[PDB]
Amino acid sequence: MKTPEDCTGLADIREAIDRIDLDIVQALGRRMDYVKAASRFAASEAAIPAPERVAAMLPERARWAEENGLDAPFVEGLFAQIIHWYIAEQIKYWRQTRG
Amino acid sequence: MKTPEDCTGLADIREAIDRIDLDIVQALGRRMDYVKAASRFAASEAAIPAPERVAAMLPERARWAEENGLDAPFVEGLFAQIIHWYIAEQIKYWRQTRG
Ligand SMILES: O=C(O)c1ccccc1O
Ligand SMILES: O=C(O)c1ccccc1O
Repeated sequence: MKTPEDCTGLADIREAIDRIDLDIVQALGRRMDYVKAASRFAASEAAIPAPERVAAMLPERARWAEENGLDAPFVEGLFAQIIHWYIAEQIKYWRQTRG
Repeated sequence: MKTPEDCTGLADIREAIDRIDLDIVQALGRRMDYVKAASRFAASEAAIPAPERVAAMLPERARWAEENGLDAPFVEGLFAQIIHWYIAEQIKYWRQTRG
């Protein structure tokens, strides 16, 4: 596993990107564990989507993007897609655990 | 950060989720370092998009999604977007520096 500067061709590059992508999938895997646990602190299925939390989360992620060398809008939009899939998945977990 | 099981409320849940989302953002920042470095292994900009690489990457991330208990099409849908963002970022960096 080589740093960007030590990479001598695309195989080296793609070895590190595959690893990074797997970390992202693994992190998303762990995120679902916390999103499912979040369902226990929801009094109803309507209490889950929590729009104020989403709206405040998103500019928070956009800033982190900038602090990491990335244009914000795309990263904000990416997290918008992530958060909504997890919301729907939480409702699905709430429905099967609470009816 | 507590374990999913030890979280008392939404405050503990959100602490963990913020940490994982930041982990993802940082992973994306490092991924950019590698994508930018990859421009020096392309003779022309035409070589950059490399559709053959995209086609192989996709089902591999789908497979990883399943191995981590996530919807394959969803995660596969996220990467299709990520990858095309970085291709477009790569080309810009390429023109900028002329690799
Ligand atoms: O997954 C999230 O971050 C989330 C945010 C707000 C409401 C429900 C959720 O699952
Ligand atoms: O970012 C990627 O994974 C990528 C993949 C194929 C071609 C160019 C790229 O930037």
